[PDB]
Order: sequence, then structure tokens, then C-alpha cells
Amino acid sequence: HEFIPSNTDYPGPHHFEVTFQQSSTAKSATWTYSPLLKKLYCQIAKTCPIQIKVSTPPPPGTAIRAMPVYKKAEHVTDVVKRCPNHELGRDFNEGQSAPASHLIRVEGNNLSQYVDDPVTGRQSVVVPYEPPQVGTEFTTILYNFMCNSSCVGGMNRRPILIIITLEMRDGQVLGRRSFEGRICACPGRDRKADEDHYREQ
Amino acid sequence: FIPSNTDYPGPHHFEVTFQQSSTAKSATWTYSPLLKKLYCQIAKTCPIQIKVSTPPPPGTAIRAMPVYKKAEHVTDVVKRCPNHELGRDFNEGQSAPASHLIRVEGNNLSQYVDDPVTGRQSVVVPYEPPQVGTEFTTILYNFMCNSSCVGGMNRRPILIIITLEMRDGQVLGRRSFEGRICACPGRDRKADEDHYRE
Amino acid sequence: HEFIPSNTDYPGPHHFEVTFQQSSTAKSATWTYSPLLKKLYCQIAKTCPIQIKVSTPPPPGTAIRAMPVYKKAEHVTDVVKRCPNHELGRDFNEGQSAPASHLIRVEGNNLSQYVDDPVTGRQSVVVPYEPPQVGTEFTTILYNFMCNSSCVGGMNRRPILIIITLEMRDGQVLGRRSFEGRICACPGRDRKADEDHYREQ
Amino acid sequence: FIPSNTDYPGPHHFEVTFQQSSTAKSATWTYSPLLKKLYCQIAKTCPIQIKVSTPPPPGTAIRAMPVYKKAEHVTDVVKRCPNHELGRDFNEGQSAPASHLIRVEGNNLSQYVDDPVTGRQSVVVPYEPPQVGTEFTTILYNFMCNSSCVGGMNRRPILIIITLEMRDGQVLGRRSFEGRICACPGRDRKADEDHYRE
DNA sequence: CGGGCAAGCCCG
DNA sequence: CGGGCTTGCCCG
DNA sequence: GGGCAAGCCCG
DNA sequence: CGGGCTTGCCCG
Ligand SMILES: [Zn+2]
Ligand SMILES: [Zn+2]
Ligand SMILES: [Zn+2]
Ligand SMILES: [Zn+2]
Repeated sequence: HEFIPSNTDYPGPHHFEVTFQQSSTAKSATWTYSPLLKKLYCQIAKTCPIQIKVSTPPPPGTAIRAMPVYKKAEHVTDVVKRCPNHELGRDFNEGQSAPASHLIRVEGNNLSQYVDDPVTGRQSVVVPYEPPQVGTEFTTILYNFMCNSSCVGGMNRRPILIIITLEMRDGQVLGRRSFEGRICACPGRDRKADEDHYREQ
Repeated sequence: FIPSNTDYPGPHHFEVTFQQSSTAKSATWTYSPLLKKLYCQIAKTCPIQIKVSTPPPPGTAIRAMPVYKKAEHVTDVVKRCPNHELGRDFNEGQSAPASHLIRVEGNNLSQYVDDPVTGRQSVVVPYEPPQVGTEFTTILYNFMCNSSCVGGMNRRPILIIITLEMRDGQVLGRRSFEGRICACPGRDRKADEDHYRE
Repeated sequence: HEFIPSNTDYPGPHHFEVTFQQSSTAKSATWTYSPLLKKLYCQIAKTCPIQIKVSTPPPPGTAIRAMPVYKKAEHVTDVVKRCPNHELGRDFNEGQSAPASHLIRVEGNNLSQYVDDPVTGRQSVVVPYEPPQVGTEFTTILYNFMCNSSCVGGMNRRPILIIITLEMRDGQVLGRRSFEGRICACPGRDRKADEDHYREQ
Repeated sequence: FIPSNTDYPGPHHFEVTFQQSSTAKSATWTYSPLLKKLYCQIAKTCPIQIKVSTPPPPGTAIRAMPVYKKAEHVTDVVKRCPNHELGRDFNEGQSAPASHLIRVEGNNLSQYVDDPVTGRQSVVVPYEPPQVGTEFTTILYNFMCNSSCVGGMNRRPILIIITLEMRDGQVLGRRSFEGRICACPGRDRKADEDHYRE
């Protein structure tokens, strides 16, 4: 029943950590992350891997949820859905399991379930927590974002925050991480432009 | 027929004219006589002037229909893009279908036509004589998508075709002009006119 | 009937002219008229004397209609009424003879009629023709304008035209004259400001 | 019936803060900590942050009520100007009373009170505890008239009184700040702060 | 009667 | 985002 | 009205 | 891959 989802980082018991590994320096690169600005820059409907870590294994049945919220207060109350244009296109909605309205999708996990809170009307996607893989330090979830930030009728130029939540079976919060998201035509350019705007302060 | 263009004044000489407009960069609308092109903002009231040599038949009307200019695209029926069609911004008002690009404001006797087989869409109003002492009959048009709209007109130029016609359907007058729906009509006109000079 | 009343001057077969007498130059004169800009500057709810003259007198039961219309196309279709504040206002609707909604009222005539066409919702005011008071060139009608142009919720800040129509006993327009209206606190100030501000274009 | 705007952080250390905000001339809102004063654009989303250390009481709710600052006018109820109340521009589409100055934006549990005897207007929401990991409960307010509006607050300032209450209407906590609803909060703030040194 | 200001708003 | 043009209204 | 934003065109 | 331009929109 939580309208206006919290976005403050909260490592919780197990020290919940969200990080970004690959970095492909380019203007029109499928994606990249600005640590300085705590902002992910990503191409529409492209695969992008995010890295999740814990020190101590979370209780059984724990899940990981991703949910978008608007950064600005005026808009915060507005639910982040896909724009009409992209929603109704056959592109990407042709025989998917994911609803057409959802902005965030998970790539490569069939256990992934798409939540439409019946009261708060909020949209999100959850997957069960998996402990890395024996050689590894990270549980890698791979996400898809299905609309550009600029998309008219949808996000319409308005910034969003992506909130990753480590949760119990019932939904209790164990860990939280948030970061700004921008779905772009060209991540590198838009990143550099914003990073320079920060340098020029 | 789908869809005639060539201008034809006729028995009553049908003239479509535009009054003097703002030169402003974001003026709700403007007309370039040089380029025979109307530049107008999305959803803004855009007045057009109709003139005839002789008082026409009683059961006669004026219809406006959009069609793509370029040879490739004429086939395609021009409607509103999905975003604007479904978005709440102007469709909340009862009067016109949300699909139609061209809308008529201020007239209640606005008939929105969807040809049942050649799915062309257009808007018609009964012709009225100018009010006493007046040269022009003014119709108020609204254009409900930007020319640039993706999944709609998608940056493709279109002509607006104003036809004077009988209840029968006989087309006694035809006039047309290029249309562009944009954010900054003044700017885009100026820019075009400069580039016609090249 | 008409939903766009035309503004176009139409001198009648009976030579219809709408005139203004000498107009006090003071900053906040009850009213003043710019012949240069063909616009009256009237104080809200003040006696504003209009001069009307004709070459040949018209048939009996011929009357004069005054109706406000927004000047610009973007607003043309909006009917010109009094703002909510002033309409429901107690401050000027005691001594009530007129509908509180009507912008334009007439002072001194009790044949003064208020038309509220229910077809096109168009508000106007009508009085029967009086051949100029004896020895006079013209007929003096007193108009009152009941809202400031700037009035919010009403005609807020949007210019208007006033259309005086020389009408036959049953409808037919015999002559028409229009002029811009601005209902302000300081007509003199606003007049000068306009006229001066025009003298470079 | 004057509401007690006298402040007391009672049992739980009841306090209201304002997050950091833009220093723009016409920024939707801004707060001068220096002056006990919130500068707000009309009908814009204005977030208030509430913090408590020990929350318990179950039926507890939070109400916001406007009152005039200067004592002469304190007796006068703070309603919306007739213009804005009767107007179309912000009323149809919501389920909040047209007369009330203060509205709550992101909440359906919000209830808009009309004091049967006092005729005072207020808006109450149930106390929601901060979400896990989170410092404060963040209530979204909007203010529906400019301070300057004639027929309402005739340029005369007001205070906003946020009260933490038991479902009986028992003041657990109270905090208050002066409000100014204007077109240009940044400008008015900057100017106001300056016109405080002497 | 005119000068001046507050506070909304528009245009560059 | 300012800077600067409104305008109703108060002051003297 | 100028300048900036941002999807996508072009070589 | 990046420089650049068009067209919407907001502001060193
Ligand atoms: Zn989209
Ligand atoms: Zn569109
Ligand atoms: Zn008024
Ligand atoms: Zn108000």
C-alpha cells in the first residue's frame, strides 16, 4: 500500500549492494553508468546487466524487485508506464510474457514475475534471489527498458529513478538501492554532456 | 475517388484565403504565400477564409481532408498518432473522434466523415453565406498532431484539401495548400522561405 | 444563429456611424477613447456615453444591439461574460435590474433589453432607436461595462471588441460598427501607453 | 474559534523539515529557513517532511489548517477566493472540495474537514510511518490560491499549522510556518530575505 | 489627480 | 532563469 | 526570441 | 562511431 515508493539506499542486514561492471566508452553505446552522478544511461530495449552483491545469504524465498519512479515531486505521484506508441506497437510485444505497459523487463529469467499493485497501480518486476555462481562475487540480473525517457505520452522527458529492492516472500524490505535512469538514443553523449555540466560548476 | 487534388474554382469561384498573421516564432499560426503553406501549432484555433462568386445551392457543404504530398505516401490515410489519440490532452471533450487530425471548432453541425471502404477521414460543415457586409466565410480549424509525430505523419508533408460540395457529393469547388503542424510556425516558415531561396 | 459575430464595419443604407465626444485626458478618467487605435478605455461600471448617428432615419421598432466578442481567434469562440467573482459579487448587483452575468449594461433606458440567446449562448444588450434628442446630431446611449479586462476567471487579460449593431425589428442587421474595448483602472494611463507604444510601428 | 498555532513538539519529537529546493526566481517552491517561511507556486506539488522518533498511537492522523498571521484577521476563515473556487481551471477532475485552500496530492485517505461550528477548513491524512530505511514521512501538499488573491486572502499573510493528533483530536505534536503563495517564489524569497537586515 | 509599488506574467 | 512589462490599488 | 535538448540521419 | 541537424521545449 505504499504510494510514492521510498528511494533511499538502505543496505540492511545483509549489506545489499548494487553496482555496474561493464563500461563501453562510446557516444551511442548500448549503455554506461556515471558513478559521479549516480545515473544509468541506457538505449531503449537493449540488454543491460546490473551487479548485485551480498556478504551473507538472504533468508530463503527472498526476491529482487525493480521499480521505476519519477525523480521530481510534481510527477512522483504519476505511475511510470510505457508510452502508448511503444505499448501498442507489435515490436517487442509480439509473443512476450511481459505486459506491454511495463517499462522495466527482465531478460533471460522465466521465473520473473510482473507486478501490478491492484491498489497503488504501481508497476514492477521481481525475480527470486539467486546466490552468485561458485567462482563469482556477483548475482547478475539483466534488465530491459522499454521506452526512451523522451517518449511523448509516456515518460515525456521526465527523469526517473530505478529502485532495486531486496525483499522477503511477503514483501518486507531487507535492502534497497536507487539510482537515476535515463533511456537514451546515445548514452555516451548525454552522459558526457551532463558530466561536463557538473564539471562546469 | 481517392483522393483528388487539383484546384478547381468553378460556377461559384471558390477561393481559399488567409488573413494577415503574426511573424512571431511561436505564433499560433502563419501562412507563407510564397510557398503556399500553412504553418500552425498543434491544437490551436486556425482560421481560414472561404470566398465564392455566387451564393451556392442550399444543401451545400465545405469539407477538409488531409493527404500526404509525396508520391510514395498518398495511399496512406493520415490520422492522429497513437500517443495523441490515446493521451487525454484534447480527447476528453465529447465532440470529435480522437483519430481525426483535422477538427472544426465553433460549429456544432460538424460532420466527421469516415468513408466505410476507402477509410479516408474528413470533416464537413454546412456552408453558410458570409454575415451581412462581409466578404469572407470564416471556418475555424484545429490540427491535432504535429507533422513530426512518429507513428503518425512522421515528418511527412501533407496537403490540406478544402472542397466545396453538394449534399449529392458533387465537387463544385476545390482548393488546397500544403500543411505543417509544428511547435514554432514562425521559425519553420522563415527557415523554409530562406531555403527556397537556398 | 451567428457563432462568430463579424466585427467588420458596415455603414448602413442609413449611414451608420458610432462616435465619441471629447474624452478627459486624465490618468484615471472614467473613460477615454483613442480614435487613432479605435479603442475605448472604460472604467468598470461607469457611465460611458456613445454617440450614434444616421443620415436617413430607420423604420419603427428598429433597435441597437451591443455585444462583446474576444478580439483574437484563439478565444473567438469563448462567450464574453462577467467573471465569477463579480457575477456572484454582492458589491455591484444590488439595485439589480440586469442579469449579473452580462458584461454590458445600459444606463437610463428602461426599454433596455438583455438578450441571452440560448442557441449560441451569446450575451448581448438591446435598446430601441431614438432619433437624436431634439436639436442633436446623435443619439446618446449610456453603456456600463461590468468587469475589468484583466479580471481572472472572466475575460482575463484578453482583448475584446465591442460590436454595436443597427438592427431591424426582427433580426436583420442594417448597419454595424466595432471598436476594441479595454476595461481598466486607469484609462488615461493605458491609452497614452498604447498610443505612444504604437508610434514606432 | 481561533486554532492554537502555538507550537509544541510533545511526546514524540514531532518536527517538520523541508528538503533542499531550487533557487530559481519562478521555482515551483522554495523555503527560507531564515524566515519561518514557505514560498509556493499556486497548485504546485510541495513536499513536506515529517519525522518522529517513537510513533505508537494507532488512530493518529495529521492535519493541515491555514490561518491568518496578523491577529486582526485571525478570526477570519481562510477560504479560496471566489474566482478560483467557482472557476473551471483546477476543480473538475479531482475529489477535493473547491473551497479549500490546502489540498493533499498523493493520497485517497485524505479527508477534507468542514468544522460544523467554527466553519474552519482543514485537511487530514492518517499518519503513515516512514518506509523502512527511510527517515521521514513525506506528505504532499498543494495550495490553491495566491496569497495576493482578492476575494480571498487579500495580500494578507497566513500560517500553516500542521498538527499531529489522536483520532480524538488530541494534539500530540504541533509545528507551524508562514506561507506565501506567489508566482515567483525565488524572487519573492530573495527580496524578502534582503528586506530583513534593518 | 498623478506618482509609486506589489505581484502576476510575458517575452526574449 | 532572469529581467523587465504589466496593473490594480494605495498614498498623499 | 534565442538556445538548448535529443532522436536519428549521414558519411 | 561521431558530427550534425531538425524539431520540441525551456531557459549560462
Ligand atoms: Zn515509448
Ligand atoms: Zn501526434
Ligand atoms: Zn470581474
Ligand atoms: Zn485565488
